[PDB]
Amino acid sequence: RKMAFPSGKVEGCMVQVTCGTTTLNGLWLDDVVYCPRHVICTSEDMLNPNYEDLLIRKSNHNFLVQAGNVQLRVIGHSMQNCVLKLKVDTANPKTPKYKFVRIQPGQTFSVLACYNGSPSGVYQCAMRPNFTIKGSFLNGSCGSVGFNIDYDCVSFCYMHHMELPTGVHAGTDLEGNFYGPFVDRQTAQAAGTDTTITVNVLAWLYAAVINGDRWFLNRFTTTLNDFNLVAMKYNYEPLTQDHVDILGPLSAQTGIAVLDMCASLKELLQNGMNGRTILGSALLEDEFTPFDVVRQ
Amino acid sequence: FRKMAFPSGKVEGCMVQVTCGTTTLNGLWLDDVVYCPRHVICTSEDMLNPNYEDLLIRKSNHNFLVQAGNVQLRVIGHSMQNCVLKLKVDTANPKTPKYKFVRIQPGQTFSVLACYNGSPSGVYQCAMRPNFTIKGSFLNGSCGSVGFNIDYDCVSFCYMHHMELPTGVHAGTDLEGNFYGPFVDRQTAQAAGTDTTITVNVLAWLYAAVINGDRWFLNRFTTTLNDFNLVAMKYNYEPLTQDHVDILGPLSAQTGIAVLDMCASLKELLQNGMNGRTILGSALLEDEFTPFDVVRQCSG
Ligand SMILES: CC(C)(C)[C@H](NC(=O)C(F)(F)F)C(=O)N1C[C@H]2[C@@H]([C@H]1C(=O)N[C@H](C=N)C[C@@H]1CCNC1=O)C2(C)C
Ligand SMILES: CC(C)(C)[C@H](NC(=O)C(F)(F)F)C(=O)N1C[C@H]2[C@@H]([C@H]1C(=O)N[C@H](C=N)C[C@@H]1CCNC1=O)C2(C)C
Repeated sequence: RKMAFPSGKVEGCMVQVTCGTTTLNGLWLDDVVYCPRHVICTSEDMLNPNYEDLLIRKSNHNFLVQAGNVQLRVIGHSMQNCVLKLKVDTANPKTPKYKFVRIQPGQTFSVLACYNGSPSGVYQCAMRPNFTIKGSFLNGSCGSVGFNIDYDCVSFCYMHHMELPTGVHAGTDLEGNFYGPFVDRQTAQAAGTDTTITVNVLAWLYAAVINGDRWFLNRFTTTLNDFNLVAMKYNYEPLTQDHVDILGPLSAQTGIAVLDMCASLKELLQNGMNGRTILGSALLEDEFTPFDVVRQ
Repeated sequence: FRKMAFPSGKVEGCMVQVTCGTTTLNGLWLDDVVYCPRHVICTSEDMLNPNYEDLLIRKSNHNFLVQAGNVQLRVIGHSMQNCVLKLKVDTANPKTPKYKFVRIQPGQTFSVLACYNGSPSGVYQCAMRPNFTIKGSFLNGSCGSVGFNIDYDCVSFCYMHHMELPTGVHAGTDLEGNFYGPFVDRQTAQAAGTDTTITVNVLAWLYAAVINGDRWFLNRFTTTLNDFNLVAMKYNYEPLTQDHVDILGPLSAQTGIAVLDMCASLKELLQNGMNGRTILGSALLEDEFTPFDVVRQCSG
C-alpha cells in the first residue's frame, strides 16, 4: 500500500493562527510559528495584496496563536518569501528532530490536513511534474504541512497555500518559496498539463516483480529514445539517464534490465490490463518512488 | 478525493515490543496492561498445531520481555482473553489516550498503524471486507499492529493483526481477542472466502463524486430495493438494506440526489460499465469509503 508516515511527531507542532478575521494553521517548531503570509489578508486584499505594506501595519499582538487551549505570546514577526515566521514566548516542548527540505517533482510525502490547528487526517501523495499536489484541502486548511520521517527526523517539505481551478493544490517549501510558477494571490492561474511520473511507474512495476507477478513482462527491449518517443504520446514524463541509473538496484535485484522493463511499460500502455491488477491496482501507479519500493 | 487515515499520534504512544523466547511482535500498552496476539507464546513449531491452554500454563512472567522504546517494562502478571494475551506490567503508560475497545461490522473502515519491533512504520485506511478479511499491507513482525477510529479525543480500537491468508489478504481479532471471520490462529491451510463489494460504500463514493462535480453517471431513472438487489446479487454486491438507505440520507440531502435515484445510476454502471469514463479519476468503483467517511472529508 501507499502508506503515510505516522503523524504524531507533526501533530504536536500544529497550532492555530488568527489575524483579524482570518484563521489558518501554523507550524510550531522551537520558538517559531511558521504559517502562510496571506493570514494577514482580508477579503479586499486577496486580488492584489501588497504584503510588505500589510505586514508593516501589524503589531505582535495582532497575531493570536493558540496551541490547544493555551495562547502563545507572539514577541516578534518576520516575512520570509511567502511564509510568516512568528517568534513566540515558548519553545515547543514537543519539537521533534527536524529539518527543512525542498523536494523535486516525483518525490512523495505525507500530508497532515488540519483545520483550526487540529489534525483531521493524514494521507500520502506526490509532487506532480507540474509542481502541484493532488491533495484533499478545504477552507481553513492552509498551513497544513507535508513531510517525510527518516530515523525519527521529520523533513518538512511542503506548506499548503491554495487550490487551483482543476482541484489540485499549490504551496511552498518551509522557506516560503512556491513549488512551480504560482503566487499567493487570488488571480487567474492554472496548473500546466500534468504528466505521469514514469520513473515511479517503473519502480512500482519492479515492486510487482519482487512481489512475484510477471504477467506483464514481454520478450522485447527498447532504446531509451524509442521508449520516450512512445511514452510521451501517453503524457508520460520523459525518462532520463539519471532515472535509469536510479532504477539500477531494482534492476539488479530482479534481473530485469531497465530498458526491458521499459518495453513492458510500452506494452501495458498499448494494451491496458485486460482485467488484471498489479499490486491490487487497475491503474498504473505513479506515486510510489524507487526509494519507497526498497523501503517496503 | 483522498483515502485519508486518522492522525495516529495517540496510538503511536501505545505501541511496544513483546518478546517471548524467539518470537517477537507488537503490543498495545494501555494503563498497566499490554495487549498482544496470544501466538507470541508459540515457537515456530508450536504454531503448526498449538495448545494455547498448555503453552500458557508453562509460561511465567519472566518468559515475557516488553520494551517501550529504550525502557524495559517488567511483567507482573499474565492471562489470556480469547486470542489476545494480556500482560500486566509494573508501569502505567503515561500516554494512554481516552479509548474504548469496539467490534466493527463488515464494510466499516478504520486506520491501521503498521508497526515492527514496537516501532510505528506507517498508517493507512482500511475496510473490513464482507468476507471479514482486510486488504492490508503487513510483513513479518507486523502482528499486534492495531486498527482504530477516532471520535473527539477517544480512540476506538477495533482490530489487532494476526495473520496473512494465501491470497495476500489479512485476518485479525478485535481487542477482546474475538476473530473477525472464520479463521483460527494456527499455521494451517485456510483461505479467504469469495468477497463481495460493499454497496452502501460505493453509493457513498458516488455521492462524493457528485459533491466534487463529477455528475455524468446521473440519469433520469429510479429503482426499487428489490429490483436493485436482484442486480446486486448478480454482480457480487452486498444486498442493500433499508438501514443503508437512511444512513445515506444526509448525503442524499446535501446533493439533492435521492438515494433511490443514485441506486439507478449504480445499476446502470454495473450492467453497461463505464464508456471508458472515470469517476473521481478512478477506473473501478471504490468501496472503502463509508458515508460517514465522505461527510468527514467533504466537511473537514
Ligand atoms: C480556491 C480559491 C479560488 C479561493 C483560491 N485559488 C486561487 O486563487 C488560484 F486558483 F489562483 F489558486 C485560493 O486557494 N486562495 C485564495 C487566497 C488564498 C487561497 C486560499 O484560500 N487558500 C486556502 C487556505 N486556507 C486553501 C484553499 C481553500 C479552498 N481549497 C484550498 O485548498 C490566496 C491564494 C492568497
Ligand atoms: C503467512 C503465514 C503463511 C506465515 C501464516 N498464514 C497462515 O497460516 C494462513 F494462511 F493460515 F493464514 C501466518 O500469517 N501466520 C502463521 C502463524 C501466525 C501468522 C503470522 O505469521 N503472522 C504474522 C505476525 N507477525 C503476520 C504475517 C507475516 C506475513 N504477513 C503477515 O501478515 C500464526 C497463524 C499463528
